[PDB]
Amino acid sequence: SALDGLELDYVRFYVGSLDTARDWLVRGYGLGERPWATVRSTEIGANDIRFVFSEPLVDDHPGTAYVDRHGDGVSDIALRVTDAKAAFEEAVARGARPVAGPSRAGHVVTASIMGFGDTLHTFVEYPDGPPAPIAVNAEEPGALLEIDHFAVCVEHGHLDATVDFYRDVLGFELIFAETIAVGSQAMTTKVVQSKSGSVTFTLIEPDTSKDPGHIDDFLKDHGGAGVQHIAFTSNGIIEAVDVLRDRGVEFMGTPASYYADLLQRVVPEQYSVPELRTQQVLVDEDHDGQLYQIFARSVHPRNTIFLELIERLGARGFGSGNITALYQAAERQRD
Ligand SMILES: [Cl-]
Ligand SMILES: [Cl-]
Ligand SMILES: [Fe+3]
Repeated sequence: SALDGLELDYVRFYVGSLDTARDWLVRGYGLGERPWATVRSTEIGANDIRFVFSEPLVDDHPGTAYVDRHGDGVSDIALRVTDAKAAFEEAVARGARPVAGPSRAGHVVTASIMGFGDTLHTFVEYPDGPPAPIAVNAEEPGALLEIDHFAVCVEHGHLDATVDFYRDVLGFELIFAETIAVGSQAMTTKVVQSKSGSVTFTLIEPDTSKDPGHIDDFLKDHGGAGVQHIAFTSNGIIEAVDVLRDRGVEFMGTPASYYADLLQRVVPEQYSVPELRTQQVLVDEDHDGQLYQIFARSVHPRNTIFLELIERLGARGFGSGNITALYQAAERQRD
């Protein structure tokens, strides 16, 4: 019940240097910045996007154990609740494994449980509402408005246990389920979403009966399950990719063949094929509308986590055509 209304809050990274995040998102993507003797932290984001980047200042800190194992990565996906203690006690009664019991600081009551791999979920309760946006330009074309979802690579044979956790413990709903096969490789994608609709996790499981792919590379190079990419809803995906490209952001490629045969599959209503081809944006549709997605290259030293831009017209979930296309694009840039 305290869990029923949970909303996506901040995404905490552990990083070796706060300036790697600054150079990446602030200087590259144009996000704003808003900055315990064991951790140095800064906040980066805009509108509804809120990242906390923390670099440990001592070896005896969880962030040092993280960066050693994974490098820079997502270590905690915080969930805003109206009551952090009540949400904690309910989730633990449901099976959740506690990481930190409820404690109050100044403007937050927090309680952390474990999530996929070694990534935490902190329940966070604010006294007067969530912090204000770091920067605001929601009405600007190409603006990055919110985090639409997260992609999570899981070890083979751990997908259904991950799904059961978020559904049984956290009450998420299953909104997508398909096994994707491309060439001699295959995967299983199951997307779970909070009843509030703001917390969406696409769970990806490699198919070990096939040949290995970039899913298998991530799991091996990251060091287990973790966030593969983070998707930013964009106030117009053609303009968001255009501006980012002018700032030095490199995106994954999609051959011209994709756009030559596109109108026999879908007729994009918002954009033209030349626009889509130029920016390398992928389009799909379902019963309610169309969906546009694109992946940015990973700038991570291990080539693991990367970023996605998405714009929804009527499409409220995920399409199998974009999922298949987005796999190929990621498979072409790394494995
Ligand atoms: Cl709250
Ligand atoms: Cl990256
Ligand atoms: Fe995605």
